[PDB]
Amino acid sequence: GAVTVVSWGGAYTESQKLGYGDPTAAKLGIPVNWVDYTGGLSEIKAQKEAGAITWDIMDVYAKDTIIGCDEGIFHEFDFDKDFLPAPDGTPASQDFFTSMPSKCAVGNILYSWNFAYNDAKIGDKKPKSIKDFFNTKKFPGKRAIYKGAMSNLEIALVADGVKASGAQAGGDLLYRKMEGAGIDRALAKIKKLCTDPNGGCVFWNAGAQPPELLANGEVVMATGWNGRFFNAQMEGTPLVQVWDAQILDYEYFALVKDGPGYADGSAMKVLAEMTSTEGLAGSAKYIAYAPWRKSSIAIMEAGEPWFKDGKTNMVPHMPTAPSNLKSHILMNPDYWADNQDEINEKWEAMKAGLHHHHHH
Ligand SMILES: C[SH](C)CCC(=O)O
Repeated sequence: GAVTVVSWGGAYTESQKLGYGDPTAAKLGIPVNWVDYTGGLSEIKAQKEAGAITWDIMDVYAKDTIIGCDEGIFHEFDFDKDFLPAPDGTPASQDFFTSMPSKCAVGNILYSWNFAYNDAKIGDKKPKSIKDFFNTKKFPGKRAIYKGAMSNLEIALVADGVKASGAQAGGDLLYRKMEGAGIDRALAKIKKLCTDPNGGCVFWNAGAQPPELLANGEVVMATGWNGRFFNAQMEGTPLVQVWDAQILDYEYFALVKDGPGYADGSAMKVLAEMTSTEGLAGSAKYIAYAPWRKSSIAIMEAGEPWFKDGKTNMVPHMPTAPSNLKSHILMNPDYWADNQDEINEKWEAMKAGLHHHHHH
């Protein structure tokens, strides 16, 4: 019987299919099929409440591993029994480079939220910083920003000169500066960008939209996920990524309880093979996202140039390359799991106000 995996489409799903989905299906004799979504838990909640679950494995935001565990949607793993050791025998829990954010999480890759411009369209002046993203005088034009408050409030505060720490024990220090007053400042900063006659905002929802909007000249700068920009660059689109105030984030799979392949163990077998050392390394032959396992990272590094063409080195394109980390923010998933409802109410009220005061 087939196992249904849910992921984010475009270049990301392709990297998973080619790197580890199709190999897993062929090895195990369990078909592995892919469904596109755009994140969150609303679809799976609707399926579960209807008693009609068709999804088996979900590629999920870090915050959704926490929420989906707490809501009883996802299976709590017994990590070193359920996931495979590294080839040298290292248990999975010691091979994955840090701890899981929830008992329902297993890592796949790390990705960055950053931004890009089209070098052929932007003009002679070139954006270089997150402050430039907000600078409508030096760089007039529309911006594309993510549909949700998450990631936007962080970059708005850093563009306002509030300091992030990047990764350290206890998470990024930025989040302690995102109480009520900091949230209000971040909302005001975004509202200012989107209301400026020399700015304005397109809200993107799907990962393919930021590179497409830049390729077509619909915005002058767009936030997005670095692997989507990387894919467009490798296809010949003259985008340039800016890594100042990039947000380093961690992605996961979760196993849907009561999905079609849950009781018979088929979904778990697929998941263990997809998240193997070889599988996670294989995905990085296709897209610039870093494997979660130390063993997989070591394979990629030893095998450079690791890209599918046998000539492009992948390490300099990774979210974790030191050159790309110089001013990063580390995403805090507990913050968003805990506070997204309260924040989203204020965020959506801000977005509704953009329309209500908009004159055709
Ligand atoms: C899995 S999405 C949250 C980020 C990576 C991508 O889709 O390119």
